Amino acid sequence: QFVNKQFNYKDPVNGVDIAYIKIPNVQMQPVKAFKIHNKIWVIPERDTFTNPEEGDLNPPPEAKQVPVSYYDSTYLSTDNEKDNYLKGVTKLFERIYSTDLGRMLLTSIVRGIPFWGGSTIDTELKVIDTNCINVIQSYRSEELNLVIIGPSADIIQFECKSFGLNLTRNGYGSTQYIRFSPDFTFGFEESLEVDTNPLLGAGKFATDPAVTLAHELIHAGHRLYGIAINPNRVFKVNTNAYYEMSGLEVSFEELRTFGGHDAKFIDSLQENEFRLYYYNKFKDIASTLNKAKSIVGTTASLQYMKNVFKEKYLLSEDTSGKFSVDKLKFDKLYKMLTEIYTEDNFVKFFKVLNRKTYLNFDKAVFKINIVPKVNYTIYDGFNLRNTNLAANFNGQNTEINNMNFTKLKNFTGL
Ligand SMILES: *SCCCCCC(=O)NO
Ligand SMILES: [Zn+2]
Repeated sequence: QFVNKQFNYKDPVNGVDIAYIKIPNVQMQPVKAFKIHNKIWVIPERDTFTNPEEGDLNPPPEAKQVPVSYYDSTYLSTDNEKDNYLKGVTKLFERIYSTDLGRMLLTSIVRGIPFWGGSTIDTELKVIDTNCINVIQSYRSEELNLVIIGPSADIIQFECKSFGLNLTRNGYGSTQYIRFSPDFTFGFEESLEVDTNPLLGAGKFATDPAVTLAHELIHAGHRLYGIAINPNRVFKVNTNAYYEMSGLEVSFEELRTFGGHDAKFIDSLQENEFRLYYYNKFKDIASTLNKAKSIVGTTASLQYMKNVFKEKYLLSEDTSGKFSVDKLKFDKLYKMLTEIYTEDNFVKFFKVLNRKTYLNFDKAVFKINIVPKVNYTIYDGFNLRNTNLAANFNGQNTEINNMNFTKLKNFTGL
Protein backbone atom coordinates (compact mmCIF):
# COMPACT_ATOMS: atom_id res chain seq x y z
CA GLN A 1 0.00 0.00 0.00
CA PHE A 2 1.58 3.24 -1.22
CA VAL A 3 -0.34 5.67 0.99
CA ASN A 4 -0.71 4.01 4.34
CA LYS A 5 -2.83 6.76 5.97
CA GLN A 6 -6.35 7.64 4.81
CA PHE A 7 -6.08 11.43 5.10
CA ASN A 8 -9.05 13.75 5.51
CA TYR A 9 -8.58 17.40 4.60
CA LYS A 10 -9.85 18.47 8.04
CA ASP A 11 -7.45 16.17 9.92
CA PRO A 12 -5.50 18.26 12.46
CA VAL A 13 -2.00 19.48 11.64
CA ASN A 14 0.80 17.49 13.31
CA GLY A 15 3.89 19.17 11.80
CA VAL A 16 5.13 15.86 10.37
CA ASP A 17 2.87 14.61 7.57
CA ILE A 18 0.00 17.11 7.91
CA ALA A 19 1.40 20.61 8.03
CA TYR A 20 1.31 24.21 6.91
CA ILE A 21 4.22 24.70 4.52
CA LYS A 22 5.98 27.36 2.45
CA ILE A 23 8.27 27.10 -0.59
CA PRO A 24 11.80 28.51 -0.02
CA ASN A 25 12.23 31.88 -1.52
CA VAL A 26 8.64 32.63 -2.69
CA GLN A 27 4.31 36.69 -1.50
CA MET A 28 2.99 33.18 -0.41
CA GLN A 29 1.09 32.40 2.74
CA PRO A 30 1.44 28.96 4.32
CA VAL A 31 -0.79 26.28 2.76
CA LYS A 32 -2.04 23.06 4.33
CA ALA A 33 -0.15 20.10 2.83
CA PHE A 34 -0.11 16.31 3.25
CA LYS A 35 2.86 13.94 3.04
CA ILE A 36 1.34 10.84 1.43
CA HIS A 37 4.63 8.91 1.02
CA ASN A 38 8.35 9.41 1.66
CA LYS A 39 9.47 12.38 -0.51
CA ILE A 40 5.90 12.98 -1.93
CA TRP A 41 3.41 15.69 -0.83
CA VAL A 42 -0.04 16.86 -1.95
CA ILE A 43 -1.26 20.48 -1.66
CA PRO A 44 -5.06 20.59 -2.30
CA GLU A 45 -4.97 24.21 -3.46
CA ARG A 46 -5.11 25.96 -6.79
CA ASP A 47 -1.57 26.89 -7.75
CA THR A 48 -1.19 30.62 -7.20
CA PHE A 49 2.33 30.18 -5.70
CA THR A 50 4.97 28.60 -7.91
CA ASN A 51 4.93 31.18 -10.72
CA PRO A 52 4.91 34.92 -9.92
CA GLU A 53 3.41 35.45 -13.37
CA GLU A 54 0.39 33.39 -12.27
CA GLY A 55 -1.35 34.70 -9.15
CA ASP A 56 -4.88 35.21 -10.49
CA LEU A 57 -7.37 32.43 -11.36
CA ASN A 58 -9.47 34.43 -13.75
CA PRO A 59 -9.03 33.89 -17.49
CA PRO A 60 -6.45 35.96 -19.36
CA PRO A 61 -7.68 38.02 -22.33
CA GLU A 62 -9.44 35.69 -24.78
CA ALA A 63 -6.92 36.53 -27.49
CA LYS A 64 -4.35 35.03 -25.09
CA GLN A 65 -6.13 31.66 -24.68
CA VAL A 66 -5.37 28.40 -26.46
CA PRO A 67 -8.38 26.49 -27.86
CA VAL A 68 -7.99 23.49 -25.52
CA SER A 69 -8.27 25.49 -22.30
CA TYR A 70 -10.88 25.51 -19.53
CA TYR A 71 -11.29 28.11 -16.81
CA ASP A 72 -13.36 27.97 -13.61
CA SER A 73 -12.13 30.25 -10.82
CA THR A 74 -14.41 28.52 -8.28
CA TYR A 75 -12.97 25.03 -8.60
CA LEU A 76 -11.20 23.74 -5.48
CA SER A 77 -12.21 26.70 -3.30
CA THR A 78 -14.22 24.76 -0.68
CA ASP A 79 -13.20 22.30 2.03
CA ASN A 80 -15.28 19.47 0.57
CA GLU A 81 -13.60 19.86 -2.83
CA LYS A 82 -10.17 19.77 -1.17
CA ASP A 83 -11.18 16.66 0.80
CA ASN A 84 -12.22 14.97 -2.45
CA TYR A 85 -9.10 16.23 -4.25
CA LEU A 86 -6.83 14.72 -1.62
CA LYS A 87 -8.75 11.44 -1.58
CA GLY A 88 -8.86 11.34 -5.39
CA VAL A 89 -5.11 11.91 -5.77
CA THR A 90 -4.28 9.27 -3.17
CA LYS A 91 -6.61 6.79 -4.92
CA LEU A 92 -4.78 7.41 -8.21
CA PHE A 93 -1.38 6.81 -6.63
CA GLU A 94 -2.69 3.50 -5.27
CA ARG A 95 -4.02 2.54 -8.70
CA ILE A 96 -0.61 3.30 -10.22
CA TYR A 97 1.22 1.40 -7.44
CA SER A 98 -1.05 -1.65 -7.89
CA THR A 99 0.68 -2.37 -11.24
CA ASP A 100 4.24 -3.66 -11.50
CA LEU A 101 5.15 -0.82 -13.88
CA GLY A 102 3.73 1.82 -11.53
CA ARG A 103 5.58 0.32 -8.57
CA MET A 104 8.80 0.53 -10.63
CA LEU A 105 8.10 4.13 -11.72
CA LEU A 106 7.22 5.27 -8.19
CA THR A 107 10.32 3.54 -6.75
CA SER A 108 12.43 5.42 -9.32
CA ILE A 109 10.76 8.67 -8.35
CA VAL A 110 11.40 8.20 -4.59
CA ARG A 111 15.04 7.22 -5.26
CA GLY A 112 15.42 10.19 -7.64
CA ILE A 113 16.63 12.67 -4.96
CA PRO A 114 17.66 16.02 -6.55
CA PHE A 115 21.42 16.20 -6.62
CA TRP A 116 23.29 18.10 -3.90
CA GLY A 117 24.86 20.51 -6.35
CA GLY A 118 24.59 23.65 -4.24
CA SER A 119 28.18 24.14 -3.14
CA THR A 120 30.47 26.83 -4.56
CA ILE A 121 33.56 24.90 -3.40
CA ASP A 122 34.58 21.55 -4.93
CA THR A 123 35.50 19.96 -1.62
CA GLU A 124 31.97 20.33 -0.16
CA LEU A 125 28.68 18.67 -1.03
CA LYS A 126 25.70 20.93 -0.31
CA VAL A 127 21.93 20.77 -0.90
CA ILE A 128 20.14 23.16 -3.25
CA ASP A 129 17.62 25.03 -1.09
CA THR A 130 14.78 25.09 -3.63
CA ASN A 131 14.59 21.26 -3.49
CA CYS A 132 13.11 21.64 0.02
CA ILE A 133 9.91 22.82 1.64
CA ASN A 134 9.60 24.77 4.84
CA VAL A 135 7.36 23.08 7.42
CA ILE A 136 5.93 25.82 9.68
CA GLN A 137 5.85 25.58 13.52
CA SER A 138 9.48 28.62 13.61
CA TYR A 139 10.12 26.37 10.60
CA ARG A 140 12.19 23.36 9.68
CA SER A 141 13.26 22.64 6.12
CA GLU A 142 12.93 19.17 4.60
CA GLU A 143 13.99 17.76 1.23
CA LEU A 144 11.36 16.30 -1.08
CA ASN A 145 11.01 15.11 -4.67
CA LEU A 146 7.41 15.60 -5.77
CA VAL A 147 4.41 17.82 -4.93
CA ILE A 148 0.98 17.32 -6.53
CA ILE A 149 -0.86 20.66 -6.52
CA GLY A 150 -4.12 21.94 -7.96
CA PRO A 151 -4.14 23.69 -11.33
CA SER A 152 -3.55 27.37 -11.87
CA ALA A 153 -6.00 29.47 -13.98
CA ASP A 154 -6.22 27.00 -16.88
CA ILE A 155 -7.63 23.90 -15.21
CA ILE A 156 -6.60 21.46 -17.94
CA GLN A 157 -3.02 22.75 -18.33
CA PHE A 158 -1.26 20.14 -16.19
CA GLU A 159 2.15 21.84 -16.25
CA CYS A 160 5.15 20.92 -14.07
CA LYS A 161 6.92 23.77 -12.26
CA SER A 162 10.32 23.68 -10.59
CA PHE A 163 13.03 26.06 -9.40
CA GLY A 164 16.60 26.31 -10.71
CA LEU A 165 22.24 25.34 -13.58
CA ASN A 166 19.40 23.91 -15.74
CA LEU A 167 18.44 21.26 -13.21
CA THR A 168 15.90 19.30 -15.28
CA ARG A 169 18.35 18.91 -18.16
CA ASN A 170 21.81 18.68 -16.54
CA GLY A 171 21.47 15.35 -14.70
CA TYR A 172 20.89 16.96 -11.28
CA GLY A 173 17.12 16.96 -10.98
CA SER A 174 14.88 19.28 -8.99
CA THR A 175 11.74 19.00 -6.87
CA GLN A 176 8.74 18.83 -9.22
CA TYR A 177 5.41 20.64 -8.61
CA ILE A 178 2.83 18.91 -10.83
CA ARG A 179 -0.38 20.78 -11.55
CA PHE A 180 -3.04 18.09 -11.67
CA SER A 181 -6.68 17.45 -10.91
CA PRO A 182 -8.44 14.09 -10.38
CA ASP A 183 -11.82 15.82 -10.88
CA PHE A 184 -11.65 16.35 -14.67
CA THR A 185 -10.80 14.11 -17.58
CA PHE A 186 -10.70 14.29 -21.35
CA GLY A 187 -12.85 12.55 -23.92
CA PHE A 188 -11.38 10.78 -26.94
CA GLU A 189 -12.68 8.80 -29.91
CA GLU A 190 -12.44 5.02 -30.39
CA SER A 191 -11.75 5.26 -34.17
CA LEU A 192 -8.19 6.46 -34.84
CA GLU A 193 -9.21 8.31 -38.00
CA VAL A 194 -11.83 10.24 -35.99
CA ASP A 195 -9.56 10.84 -33.00
CA THR A 196 -6.86 12.39 -35.22
CA ASN A 197 -9.32 14.61 -37.06
CA PRO A 198 -10.00 18.05 -35.56
CA LEU A 199 -13.56 18.32 -37.01
CA LEU A 200 -15.08 14.98 -35.92
CA GLY A 201 -16.23 13.30 -32.73
CA ALA A 202 -17.75 14.45 -29.45
CA GLY A 203 -15.50 12.49 -27.08
CA LYS A 204 -17.39 9.26 -26.49
CA PHE A 205 -14.78 7.60 -24.25
CA ALA A 206 -13.22 9.10 -21.12
CA THR A 207 -9.50 8.87 -20.37
CA ASP A 208 -8.78 7.06 -17.13
CA PRO A 209 -7.19 9.79 -14.92
CA ALA A 210 -4.73 7.21 -13.56
CA VAL A 211 -3.16 7.22 -17.03
CA THR A 212 -3.02 11.03 -17.01
CA LEU A 213 -1.34 11.09 -13.62
CA ALA A 214 1.09 8.37 -14.71
CA HIS A 215 1.92 10.45 -17.81
CA GLU A 216 2.77 13.46 -15.64
CA LEU A 217 4.81 11.23 -13.25
CA ILE A 218 6.80 9.95 -16.24
CA HIS A 219 7.75 13.55 -17.04
CA ALA A 220 8.59 14.08 -13.39
CA GLY A 221 10.86 11.03 -13.51
CA HIS A 222 12.77 12.52 -16.44
CA ARG A 223 12.99 15.85 -14.66
CA LEU A 224 14.14 14.38 -11.32
CA TYR A 225 16.97 12.55 -13.09
CA GLY A 226 17.81 15.70 -15.06
CA ILE A 227 17.25 14.06 -18.46
CA ALA A 228 14.20 15.89 -19.83
CA ILE A 229 14.62 16.82 -23.52
CA ASN A 230 14.87 20.56 -24.27
CA PRO A 231 11.26 21.65 -25.07
CA ASN A 232 12.44 23.50 -28.15
CA ARG A 233 13.51 20.19 -29.78
CA VAL A 234 10.26 19.40 -31.58
CA PHE A 235 8.68 17.19 -34.24
CA LYS A 236 7.23 19.47 -36.90
CA VAL A 237 4.37 17.01 -37.51
CA ASN A 238 4.11 15.84 -41.12
CA THR A 239 2.05 12.68 -40.47
CA ASN A 240 -1.30 14.40 -39.85
CA ALA A 241 -2.60 16.77 -42.53
CA TYR A 242 -4.45 18.80 -39.88
CA TYR A 243 -1.34 19.07 -37.75
CA GLU A 244 0.39 20.40 -40.89
CA MET A 245 -2.48 22.78 -41.70
CA SER A 246 -2.28 24.23 -38.15
CA GLY A 247 1.50 23.82 -37.99
CA LEU A 248 1.28 21.99 -34.68
CA GLU A 249 4.72 21.25 -33.17
CA VAL A 250 5.08 18.54 -30.54
CA SER A 251 8.18 18.26 -28.39
CA PHE A 252 10.34 15.14 -28.44
CA GLU A 253 9.83 15.02 -24.66
CA GLU A 254 6.11 14.38 -25.24
CA LEU A 255 6.65 11.80 -27.96
CA ARG A 256 9.12 9.99 -25.68
CA THR A 257 6.68 10.06 -22.75
CA PHE A 258 3.80 8.69 -24.79
CA GLY A 259 6.03 5.99 -26.25
CA GLY A 260 4.66 3.33 -28.59
CA HIS A 261 4.80 4.28 -32.25
CA ASP A 262 5.11 8.04 -31.39
CA ALA A 263 8.63 7.61 -30.04
CA LYS A 264 9.81 6.39 -33.44
CA PHE A 265 9.32 9.96 -34.76
CA ILE A 266 12.52 10.80 -32.83
CA ASP A 267 15.29 9.95 -35.27
CA SER A 268 18.01 7.51 -34.23
CA LEU A 269 20.67 10.19 -34.68
CA GLN A 270 19.06 12.84 -32.47
CA GLU A 271 18.29 10.17 -29.86
CA ASN A 272 21.98 9.21 -29.80
CA GLU A 273 22.81 12.89 -29.36
CA PHE A 274 20.48 13.17 -26.34
CA ARG A 275 21.83 9.90 -24.90
CA LEU A 276 25.45 11.06 -25.19
CA TYR A 277 24.54 14.45 -23.76
CA TYR A 278 23.01 12.95 -20.62
CA TYR A 279 25.73 10.31 -20.25
CA ASN A 280 28.25 13.15 -20.06
CA LYS A 281 26.04 14.87 -17.47
CA PHE A 282 26.14 11.74 -15.29
CA LYS A 283 29.94 11.66 -15.64
CA ASP A 284 30.13 15.21 -14.28
CA ILE A 285 28.08 14.14 -11.28
CA ALA A 286 30.44 11.25 -10.56
CA SER A 287 33.33 13.69 -10.82
CA THR A 288 31.68 16.15 -8.45
CA LEU A 289 31.06 13.35 -5.91
CA ASN A 290 34.71 12.27 -6.10
CA LYS A 291 35.94 15.79 -5.32
CA ALA A 292 33.66 16.19 -2.27
CA LYS A 293 35.46 15.51 1.02
CA SER A 294 32.94 17.01 3.46
CA ILE A 295 29.21 17.53 3.69
CA VAL A 296 27.33 20.69 4.63
CA GLY A 297 24.54 20.53 7.17
CA THR A 298 23.21 18.20 9.85
CA THR A 299 20.76 15.87 8.07
CA ALA A 300 23.04 13.12 6.69
CA SER A 301 26.65 11.97 6.54
CA LEU A 302 28.91 12.45 3.52
CA GLN A 303 29.10 8.69 2.98
CA TYR A 304 25.32 8.32 3.21
CA MET A 305 24.72 11.00 0.54
CA LYS A 306 27.45 9.61 -1.74
CA ASN A 307 25.66 6.27 -1.52
CA VAL A 308 22.26 7.87 -2.19
CA PHE A 309 23.57 9.19 -5.51
CA LYS A 310 25.47 6.01 -6.33
CA GLU A 311 22.11 4.26 -6.06
CA LYS A 312 20.20 6.99 -7.91
CA TYR A 313 22.49 7.13 -10.98
CA LEU A 314 23.70 3.51 -10.87
CA LEU A 315 27.28 4.67 -10.41
CA SER A 316 30.08 2.14 -10.22
CA GLU A 317 32.45 2.34 -7.25
CA ASP A 318 36.02 1.11 -7.34
CA THR A 319 38.04 -0.28 -4.44
CA SER A 320 39.42 3.23 -3.74
CA GLY A 321 35.91 4.65 -3.19
CA LYS A 322 35.87 6.52 -6.49
CA PHE A 323 32.71 6.66 -8.58
CA SER A 324 32.47 6.29 -12.36
CA VAL A 325 29.74 5.84 -14.98
CA ASP A 326 29.59 2.47 -16.76
CA LYS A 327 27.88 2.85 -20.13
CA LEU A 328 26.02 -0.45 -19.76
CA LYS A 329 24.44 0.72 -16.49
CA PHE A 330 23.81 4.27 -17.71
CA ASP A 331 22.05 2.90 -20.81
CA LYS A 332 19.94 0.56 -18.66
CA LEU A 333 18.72 3.36 -16.39
CA TYR A 334 18.23 5.84 -19.19
CA LYS A 335 16.23 3.30 -21.15
CA MET A 336 14.23 2.43 -18.06
CA LEU A 337 13.24 6.06 -17.52
CA THR A 338 12.57 6.89 -21.19
CA GLU A 339 11.34 3.72 -22.91
CA ILE A 340 9.95 1.44 -20.18
CA TYR A 341 8.06 4.19 -18.28
CA THR A 342 5.66 5.35 -21.05
CA GLU A 343 1.97 6.13 -21.35
CA ASP A 344 1.51 3.38 -23.91
CA ASN A 345 2.97 0.80 -21.53
CA PHE A 346 0.73 1.99 -18.66
CA VAL A 347 -2.33 1.43 -20.83
CA LYS A 348 -1.20 -2.16 -21.23
CA PHE A 349 -0.98 -2.63 -17.45
CA PHE A 350 -4.29 -0.89 -16.59
CA LYS A 351 -6.22 -2.66 -19.41
CA VAL A 352 -8.13 0.53 -20.25
CA LEU A 353 -9.16 2.17 -23.53
CA ASN A 354 -6.93 5.17 -24.31
CA ARG A 355 -5.80 7.45 -27.13
CA LYS A 356 -3.49 5.54 -29.50
CA THR A 357 -1.18 8.49 -30.23
CA TYR A 358 -0.23 11.80 -28.71
CA LEU A 359 -0.82 13.25 -32.21
CA ASN A 360 -4.59 13.49 -31.87
CA PHE A 361 -7.13 16.25 -31.19
CA ASP A 362 -8.86 16.64 -27.85
CA LYS A 363 -12.64 16.38 -28.04
CA ALA A 364 -14.10 17.37 -24.68
CA VAL A 365 -13.47 17.83 -20.97
CA PHE A 366 -15.70 16.12 -18.39
CA LYS A 367 -16.28 16.59 -14.67
CA ILE A 368 -15.90 13.26 -12.82
CA ASN A 369 -16.00 12.01 -9.24
CA ILE A 370 -13.71 9.06 -8.66
CA VAL A 371 -13.76 9.04 -4.84
CA PRO A 372 -16.88 6.84 -4.35
CA LYS A 373 -16.19 3.16 -4.81
CA VAL A 374 -19.51 2.87 -6.70
CA ASN A 375 -17.90 5.14 -9.33
CA TYR A 376 -14.25 4.07 -9.56
CA THR A 377 -11.89 1.65 -7.80
CA ILE A 378 -8.15 1.25 -7.37
CA TYR A 379 -8.14 -2.02 -9.27
CA ASP A 380 -10.79 -1.48 -12.02
CA GLY A 381 -10.95 2.27 -12.56
CA PHE A 382 -14.35 3.04 -14.07
CA ASN A 383 -14.76 -0.49 -15.49
CA LEU A 384 -16.17 -1.99 -12.30
CA ARG A 385 -15.94 -5.77 -12.06
CA ASN A 386 -19.15 -7.83 -11.94
CA THR A 387 -21.34 -4.94 -13.28
CA ASN A 388 -22.48 -3.94 -16.74
CA LEU A 389 -19.42 -1.65 -16.78
CA ALA A 390 -16.87 -4.49 -16.53
CA ALA A 391 -16.77 -5.44 -20.22
CA ASN A 392 -15.85 -3.58 -23.42
CA PHE A 393 -14.58 -0.56 -21.46
CA ASN A 394 -18.24 0.24 -20.76
CA GLY A 395 -17.31 2.22 -17.64
CA GLN A 396 -15.26 4.61 -19.79
CA ASN A 397 -18.11 4.88 -22.32
CA THR A 398 -19.65 8.25 -21.46
CA GLU A 399 -22.94 7.25 -23.13
CA ILE A 400 -23.40 4.01 -21.18
CA ASN A 401 -21.93 5.26 -17.89
CA ASN A 402 -23.46 8.67 -18.36
CA MET A 403 -24.06 9.49 -14.66
CA ASN A 404 -20.28 9.45 -14.11
CA PHE A 405 -19.48 12.20 -16.65
CA THR A 406 -20.66 15.81 -17.03
CA LYS A 407 -19.45 17.41 -20.24
CA LEU A 408 -18.17 20.91 -19.50
CA LYS A 409 -16.73 22.03 -22.82
CA ASN A 410 -16.49 20.81 -26.38
CA PHE A 411 -13.26 21.29 -28.32
CA THR A 412 -14.18 19.77 -31.67
CA GLY A 413 -14.35 22.48 -34.32
CA LEU A 414 -12.44 25.08 -32.30
S1 LIG B 1 5.32 17.41 -16.28
C1 LIG B 1 6.07 18.31 -17.66
C2 LIG B 1 5.08 19.29 -18.27
C3 LIG B 1 3.75 18.63 -18.60
C4 LIG B 1 2.85 19.44 -19.56
C5 LIG B 1 1.47 18.77 -19.67
C6 LIG B 1 1.62 17.46 -20.45
O1 LIG B 1 2.25 16.52 -20.08
N1 LIG B 1 0.98 17.36 -21.72
O2 LIG B 1 1.17 16.17 -22.47
ZN1 LIG C 1 3.06 15.33 -21.51
